[PDB]
Amino acid sequence: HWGYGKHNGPEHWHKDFPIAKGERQSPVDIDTHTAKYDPSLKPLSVSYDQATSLRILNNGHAFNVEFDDSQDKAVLKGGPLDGTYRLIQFHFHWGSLDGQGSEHTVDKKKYAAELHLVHWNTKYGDFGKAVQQPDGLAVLGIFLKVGSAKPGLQKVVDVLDSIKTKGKSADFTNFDPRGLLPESLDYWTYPGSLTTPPLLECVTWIVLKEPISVSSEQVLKFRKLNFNGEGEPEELMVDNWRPAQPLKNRQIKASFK
Repeated sequence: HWGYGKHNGPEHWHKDFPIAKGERQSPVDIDTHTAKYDPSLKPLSVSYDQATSLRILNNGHAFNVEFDDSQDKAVLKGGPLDGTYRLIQFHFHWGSLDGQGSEHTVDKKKYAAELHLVHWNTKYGDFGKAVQQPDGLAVLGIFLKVGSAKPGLQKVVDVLDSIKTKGKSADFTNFDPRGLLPESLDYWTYPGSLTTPPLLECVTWIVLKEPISVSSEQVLKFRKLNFNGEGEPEELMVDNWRPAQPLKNRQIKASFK
């Protein structure tokens, strides 16, 4: 099945998922000089005060922090969006070394990691229905650089030892995703896709300009995770990023001058 190796990685995905060669694939390189300021874009509204995290999962690709999405508890609105989008999960993509790891790039710069907060449009009732719509999902993307520790990340880091291998989960209640956001909510936005199979072209991307800082020790803990299951040959969970895809007939818009 798909993964990140030489034999199953991103250049192979098109054989099982032909939309991989589609018109609105993600990630992309954000050319800061050609993204245009759009004064019609609104500030983003991130309302995570009542978010209810439940569990963390090693799915064999990354780890997912899952939320209770059975009410409007953690919602994204505004920005480029029409209506209300509910938080369902977050996850990261990261590198083997600090010079790579992000999916989006900024003027070809790769960050050490990238966080995706995934939200689905409430007008479609559930996530599985939402991913079938061109405006079904809104993903908030946040870059990670290595420097000072991010205190709000440490609870995640702490728990990773308990989910080392594919298929392991653990209770992860009471985690506050607000502690993962940068100070500014300035963003770029464009229409794209999920960055893992099935690669569905259902996402409004909102990529924050300001990276968060995490420490080398935090990132190093991500790189101790395993893509394999218990008792199988160890293959470190690193380099679980899809490279930038062709922009095609798309515009990237900036919320800021």
